[PDB]
Amino acid sequence: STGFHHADHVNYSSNLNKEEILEQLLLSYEGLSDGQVNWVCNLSNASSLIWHAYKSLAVDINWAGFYVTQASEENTLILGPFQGKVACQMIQFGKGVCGTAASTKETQIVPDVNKYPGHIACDGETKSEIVVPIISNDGKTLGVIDIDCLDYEGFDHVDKEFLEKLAKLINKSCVF
Amino acid sequence: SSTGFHHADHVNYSSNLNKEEILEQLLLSYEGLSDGQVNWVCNLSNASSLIWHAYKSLAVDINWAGFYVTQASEENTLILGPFQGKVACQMIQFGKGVCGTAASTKETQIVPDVNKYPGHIACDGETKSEIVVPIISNDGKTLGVIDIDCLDYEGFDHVDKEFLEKLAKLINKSCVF
Ligand SMILES: [Br-]
Ligand SMILES: [Br-]
Ligand SMILES: [Br-]
Ligand SMILES: [Br-]
Ligand SMILES: [Br-]
Ligand SMILES: [Br-]
Ligand SMILES: [Br-]
Ligand SMILES: [Br-]
Ligand SMILES: [Br-]
Repeated sequence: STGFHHADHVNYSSNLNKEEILEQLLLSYEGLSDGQVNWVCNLSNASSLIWHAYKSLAVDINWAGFYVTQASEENTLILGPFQGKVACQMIQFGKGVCGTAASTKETQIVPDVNKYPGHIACDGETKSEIVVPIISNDGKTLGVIDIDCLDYEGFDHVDKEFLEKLAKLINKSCVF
Repeated sequence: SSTGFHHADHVNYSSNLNKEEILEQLLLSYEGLSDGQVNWVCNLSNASSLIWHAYKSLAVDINWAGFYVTQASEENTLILGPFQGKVACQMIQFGKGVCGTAASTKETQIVPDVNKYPGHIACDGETKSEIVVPIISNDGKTLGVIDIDCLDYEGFDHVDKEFLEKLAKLINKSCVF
């Protein structure tokens, strides 16, 4: 018996710094997703990792989750696992921060969503947001990683760098 | 013409509402949130958030609220689905643990002390009590389970079972697994 439980992956002392917490998160995601390619499973645990990591970082986040490119027709993002309050069910590519990340295949960092044309708010209290797209081997958008913050300008290049790595791990470990 | 509401508002209500009001409001929110699509991931993800916040406001110290769904490839195995809480076990075999037994017996399991539960599979070592409600198909088979963990012993009772079994039926009719 290791003495550990799955839940233990989300322990981060206030004494750890940001680089460490995020490094541990990637490693935990790797350990937890090694066993199955089931994307719901891996993304669900992934959302918890992200949520808890950010709560430990003292970034006041209110949502941490994923939308996945709908299996049906013309690219639409459909709500996937998340930690946080009830969210919008579907987003068309090109619409809002998530839809913009999906059409551009690029990371979006929004310092104030009320000054962002076309913003699609799922939580009225969200002030800033970061969206990182999950790209497949053939370079198509598979879904996005989306984090909201209750304060303006909550995210920067460090979050983008970490999230982009996590998106790579996700594509290599999940089957959509 | 903005309604002035946001999706998140389904989980924004006073904790001064009594339990029957809160649970009845949850069933109504799930219905309105799931009307537009049969996608089960979307529907169970918002569901997990509804359940989590309802119990937080009822002042039950829960640590997990979520779902497991029967693996398509194998109808005797549960695969981790959407949830609110800490990282959890990825797969559970029918007949094993509280979740696996709710699935094999097709009966709600209300557990006051998880460590007195033979074969308990702890995803969170701090879980002390738990309730698992199986989601049943028209065909009468287990589609998955609704799973809630609590940090204190004796956190659940049959009113929870009654409302969660209604929710499970709404999930079956609203989702395509
Ligand atoms: Br849209
Ligand atoms: Br504007
Ligand atoms: Br694409
Ligand atoms: Br990759
Ligand atoms: Br209210
Ligand atoms: Br009651
Ligand atoms: Br098992
Ligand atoms: Br009681
Ligand atoms: Br009902």
